[PDB]
Amino acid sequence: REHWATRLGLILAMAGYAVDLGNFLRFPVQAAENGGGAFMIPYIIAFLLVGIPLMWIEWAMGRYGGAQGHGTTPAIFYLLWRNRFAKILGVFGLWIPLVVAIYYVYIESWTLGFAIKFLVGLVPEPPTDPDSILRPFKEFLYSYIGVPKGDEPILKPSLFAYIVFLITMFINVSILIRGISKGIERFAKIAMPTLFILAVFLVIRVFLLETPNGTAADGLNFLWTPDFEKLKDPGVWIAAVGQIFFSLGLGFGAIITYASYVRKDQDIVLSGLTAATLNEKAEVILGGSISIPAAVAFFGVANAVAIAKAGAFNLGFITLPAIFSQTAGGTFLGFLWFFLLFFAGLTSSIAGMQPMIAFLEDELKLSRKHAVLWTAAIVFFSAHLVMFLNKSLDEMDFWAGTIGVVFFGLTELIIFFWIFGADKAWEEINRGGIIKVPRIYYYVMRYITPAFLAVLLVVWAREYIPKIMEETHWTVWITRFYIIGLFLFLTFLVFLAERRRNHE
Ligand SMILES: CCCCCCCCO[C@@H]1O[C@H](CO)[C@@H](O)[C@H](O)[C@H]1O
Ligand SMILES: CCCCCCCCO[C@@H]1O[C@H](CO)[C@@H](O)[C@H](O)[C@H]1O
Ligand SMILES: O[C@]1(c2ccc(Cl)cc2)c2ccccc2C2=NCCN21
Ligand code: NA
Ligand code: NA
Repeated sequence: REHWATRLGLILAMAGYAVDLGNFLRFPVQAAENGGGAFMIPYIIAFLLVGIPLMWIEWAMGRYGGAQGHGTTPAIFYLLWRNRFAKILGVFGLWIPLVVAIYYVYIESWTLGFAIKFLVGLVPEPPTDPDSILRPFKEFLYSYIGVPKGDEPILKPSLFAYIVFLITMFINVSILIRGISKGIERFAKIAMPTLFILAVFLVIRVFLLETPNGTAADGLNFLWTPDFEKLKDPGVWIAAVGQIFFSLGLGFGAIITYASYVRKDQDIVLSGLTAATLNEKAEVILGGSISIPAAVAFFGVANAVAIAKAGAFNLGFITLPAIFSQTAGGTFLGFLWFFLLFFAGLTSSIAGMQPMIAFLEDELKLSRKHAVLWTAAIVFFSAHLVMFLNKSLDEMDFWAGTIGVVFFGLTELIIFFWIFGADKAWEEINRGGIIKVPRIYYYVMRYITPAFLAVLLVVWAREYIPKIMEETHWTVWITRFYIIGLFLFLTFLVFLAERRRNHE
């Protein structure tokens, strides 16, 4: 079995997985909308009661499975729980990262695409008033994706958008086809420092921004001034547990697969703790210091609330580019911003395709070359649904990327800590540990952690599921049809895997 070469590479690959577009866009907007500095109260709590416990569990499950030659959840769930229904539930840990990969690599390609257009100067140059600057960039983005100009839910990506998508797939395959240590690990050691340098340079330049409408301090102010009155709102605590769960990328099946390349007795308690921390530092220090302070510096604290309400996507793909076109050296600034996001995306997409590659390798005994190429093929082909059908992206992100991961997160806890056995699980987590998990966490993992996840799931099921089902366009059935098929197809592969094993 392949293994991580160095402890540092392992930590950087894992941190690379967690640190994504969300760190620099989603988190700052969530924080501004949910109590500013006060949001750190339920955020740290969520990190301690949900994020850290579950992450350790996923590392343990991954390492446990890897020792027996299995890096994915159909095989691993079966090992923790010998039942046919365990295998079926395990398919989700293969299906979720696959579906997310199907739209996420495309989004990732947008940033590479924007980075190049900025570098070579193929971007709008307004002219005045805020809308006079924002609109040409709104239009730039819309022409790239091919946002529908009519009533048809049809997208028309530019040739440039399409070729960059091809290039992006090529880069992913390039890394993945070289394997865990010589490919993913080697790349983490380059991308993670590069990421840090870009962010630090941006944080510095943002902190020097001064306009007639405000400064970076005004931005940092608005973001971090606490609003403790929002702590009463249940949705703020849900937001925190939600934010933590998603920032760490728990429930995607990715962490388990990566951990399966950790050796049987190699530490996971400290390594895991360090990786989660890197994500957090990247999130609150760097992520919170770039996008919101820059936006508020240019548009003024008066529009801060409006900016936060406009969302993470608009901030990163419309608002900030517009600001860069109005600032000195903003052309090279825009390149750095989108290059930064691209590496943030790239370190995450490789991790998210690895479970499929691992499954093809571990269970169907494919060579790495074939496993990577076929995985790329399924992802490349399927992505045409995301590129051409409007709102397809949102549908996949809801079922797989939102509802799915929380359900799968809860499923992992129960199978490992309740079915497999809390005591067997506890020893599994601490074995080889440079540090030992604090004894209090034995109760957290068994009762508190699943309780939190259950509450989150129910609130979200009650809140969002009725809306998506009753108020959406008929074309959503196209996306549902396709991803349900993917689940059927994966089930078949799991079926073929167990049959091959019975023969040999
Ligand atoms: C943290 C960054 C997350 C990236 C969010 C990507 C969501 C963009 O998604 C797309 O945006 C287009 C522009 O409005 C819309 O026309 C499409 O309906 C939508 O699918
Ligand atoms: C059924 C699979 C067909 C997938 C078609 C993908 C290629 C079509 O591509 C289309 O044509 C233009 C150039 O070709 C580009 O502007 C865009 O990529 C796209 O709109
Ligand atoms: O960027 C992701 C991610 C997860 C899986 C893949 Cl295949 C690609 C990207 C992501 C997407 C959507 C919601 C949450 C998350 C996430 N958490 C860490 C990495 N990561
Ligand atoms: Na993150
Ligand atoms: Na990443």
